[PDB]
Amino acid sequence: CNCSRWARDHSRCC
Repeated sequence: CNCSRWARDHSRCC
């Protein structure tokens, strides 16, 4: 997932 540091979106799948 887009588990980047600035994960603003709902895709916080980390």
